[PDB]
Amino acid sequence: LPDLKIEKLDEGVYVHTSFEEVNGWGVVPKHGLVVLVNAEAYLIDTPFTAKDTEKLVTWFVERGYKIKGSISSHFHSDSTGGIEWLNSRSIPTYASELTNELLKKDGKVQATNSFSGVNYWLVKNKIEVFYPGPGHTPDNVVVWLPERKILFGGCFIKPYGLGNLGDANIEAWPKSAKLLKSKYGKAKLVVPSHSEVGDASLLKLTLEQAVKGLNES
Ligand SMILES: O=C(O)c1cccc(N2CCC(O)CC2)c1C(=O)O
Ligand SMILES: [Zn+2]
Ligand SMILES: [Zn+2]
Repeated sequence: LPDLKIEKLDEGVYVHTSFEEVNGWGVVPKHGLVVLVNAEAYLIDTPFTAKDTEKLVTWFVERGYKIKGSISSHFHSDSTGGIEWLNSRSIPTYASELTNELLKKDGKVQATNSFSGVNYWLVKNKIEVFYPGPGHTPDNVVVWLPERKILFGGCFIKPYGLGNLGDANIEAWPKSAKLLKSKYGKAKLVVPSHSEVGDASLLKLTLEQAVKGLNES
């Protein structure tokens, strides 16, 4: 397995990339973010595992940053894998109410703090959370960074294929993807979980793939 990767994407914004072999998928890359505010750091999705979450946190703490919190974009373990270890270290963990419920049903440890509704501020005017409706999973949310115009789409952004449909709502995904295109068309950078960073076009491509996936069912 390739090592945890951490790259500067923009000023105060980093992409972390972790890797896990998944049956019927091979080695799966997973992108998340670290967002820097003053001398504080926010995890946008945890890596797959506690070890890599520890590795990631250590890298930033070692640079003089405090980890103020982590937000998980959906319940799957490529977003939540690290919640246990963070909780154990009293670092505040965030996820939607839906996400927390699905983690519970799945017999997984939940995030300490939750939220619900359409729009949520994790940090006022710096880190916004938006729930477009079901798609890749019932609970998938996106994270918007206003200053830099960066959107983390998580596993909802699927420009070339929908990927793992095990917990997908193919019926709702096109509608959800339309609402996401309307609101965030002004994004400079769009960060998918499982493919590379693109511009606002990735929103359109996601919509087409959702529509195409529905037609096929
Ligand atoms: O979103 C995907 O397309 C995807 C691809 C490969 C592995 C995945 N998961 C990794 C985490 C594991 O808990 C379930 C599958 C996913 C996903 O559904 O997020
Ligand atoms: Zn997923
Ligand atoms: Zn995923």
